[PDB]
Amino acid sequence: DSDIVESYARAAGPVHLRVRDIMDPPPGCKVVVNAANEGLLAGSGVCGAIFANATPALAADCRRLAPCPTGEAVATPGHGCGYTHIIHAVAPRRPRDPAALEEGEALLERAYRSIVALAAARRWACVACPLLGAGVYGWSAAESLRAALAATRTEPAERVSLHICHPDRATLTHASVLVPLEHH
Ligand SMILES: Nc1ncnc2c1ncn2[C@@H]1O[C@H](COP(=O)(O)OP(=O)(O)OC[C@H]2O[C@@H](O)[C@H](O)[C@@H]2O)[C@@H](O)[C@H]1O
Repeated sequence: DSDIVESYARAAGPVHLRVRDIMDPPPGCKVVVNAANEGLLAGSGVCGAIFANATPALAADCRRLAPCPTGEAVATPGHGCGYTHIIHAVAPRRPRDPAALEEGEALLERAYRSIVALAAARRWACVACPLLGAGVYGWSAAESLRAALAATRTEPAERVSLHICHPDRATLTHASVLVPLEHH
């Protein structure tokens, strides 16, 4: 646990900020989150890395399940990507000029809430998760972390610990300063 920048206490469960590749499972995380699109298609970034390491049956399962509405999440088997299951969660694209912005912050928080409720229903205690929406969907790491730390305030039926993984130390340490700074 030397990769942990900070650990936050939240109703859902502890949220750990971890310097590591999403494809390098944290100890005890058998379930990973895909930062997915509504069509559940392979993309770049985290989605690319998960599909890159999986069988064709994953695309087949997604064909059966698509679309996953923005703000929602849906599970599939992992198909050899290194995890037993994948939670495909769909972040909104960041609205470029409000008021859609405040609407989109709620939808980003909802995506994280949807991950937690899903994991709780499957009795998955730990989940490895990227910073939803912080890649091509335009959010910053701090915006995505702030959303995760808000979403986890909603108490779930069973505790779920989010291990948030990003391979760049500076991105996470920076985000860990900006989150409290907003409230300062
Ligand atoms: N291997 C990786 N491991 C951990 N974090 C990663 C990795 N690759 C990217 N990240 C980071 O995770 C966050 C999410 O970035 P994206 O992967 O681009 O996901 P998102 O912004 O939500 O956009 C989703 C869209 O992009 C496609 O990958 C996906 O199919 C969908 O269309 C960003 O912080 C990104 O830098």
